[PDB]
Amino acid sequence: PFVEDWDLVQTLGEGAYGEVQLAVNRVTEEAVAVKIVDNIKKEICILKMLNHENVIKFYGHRREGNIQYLFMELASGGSLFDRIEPDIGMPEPDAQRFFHQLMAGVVYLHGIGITHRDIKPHNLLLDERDNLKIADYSLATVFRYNNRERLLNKMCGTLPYVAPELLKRREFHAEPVDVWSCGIVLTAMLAGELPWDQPSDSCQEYSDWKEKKTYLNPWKKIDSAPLALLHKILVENPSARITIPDIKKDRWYNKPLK
Ligand SMILES: CC(C)n1cc(-c2cc(-c3ccc(CN4CCOCC4)cc3)cnc2N)nn1
Repeated sequence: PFVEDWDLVQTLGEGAYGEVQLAVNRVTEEAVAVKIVDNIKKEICILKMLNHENVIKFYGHRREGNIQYLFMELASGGSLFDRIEPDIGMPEPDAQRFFHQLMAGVVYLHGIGITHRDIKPHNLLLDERDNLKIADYSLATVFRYNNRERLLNKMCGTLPYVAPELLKRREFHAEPVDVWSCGIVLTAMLAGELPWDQPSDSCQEYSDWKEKKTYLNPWKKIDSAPLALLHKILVENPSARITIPDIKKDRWYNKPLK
């Protein structure tokens, strides 16, 4: 349980992509996280680009035979997932703060031409001051390079978080897909429940939303101001969907909260 100066003291995450260990340096006592895996070339390359307070820092990597070691910022708060009370959510002001921090993260990624592709509470970690960090770049990819956008075609992510275009279109724009998933995260924070299994015309809950039946759950647990924002985010047509610059002008986004 040791790689060079570091001891691998306990497990933080398991199986998802290899496993995540708490790494404590026996000399310096500094603690980091280490992702251990038995594609990784791409992930490492994207990881080396990331420099922002709401993105997980990459420290470096060591290959030791079969096993790759990715040293990363430790987020000792654990995940957003664990702060969401099932069926309840969390207090609206804590949700708003996390949403602000999530948008700052996403703007940053998009600005360097990176799309995360699997935004959800498991991948949103918290430092010891409750600062949000976007983690896990194993599905991340370049969508803008030398100022030219490339459309995506791989279907990936997590179904309850994916945008509907990803199930219907041969190719689609990256940015509105990440925006959509941020809106399902906002729903989850505010209601402690996901609104649908997947955003397909065969999913009854998704049909209900498109028919504006917001007297059903989870929408009826959400105040009208954040709900008005969720109406602009979870819009089926990605070219009509709100963009982040416009999210930042929204009334609830700018509402002062406890
Ligand atoms: C997304 C993937 C899962 N991952 C996780 C991490 C990561 C995870 C943690 C972390 C994970 C869990 C806890 C607390 N637990 C113990 C395991 O029972 C769930 C709660 C605390 C920190 C800290 N720092 C990271 N950098 N980095 N990448």
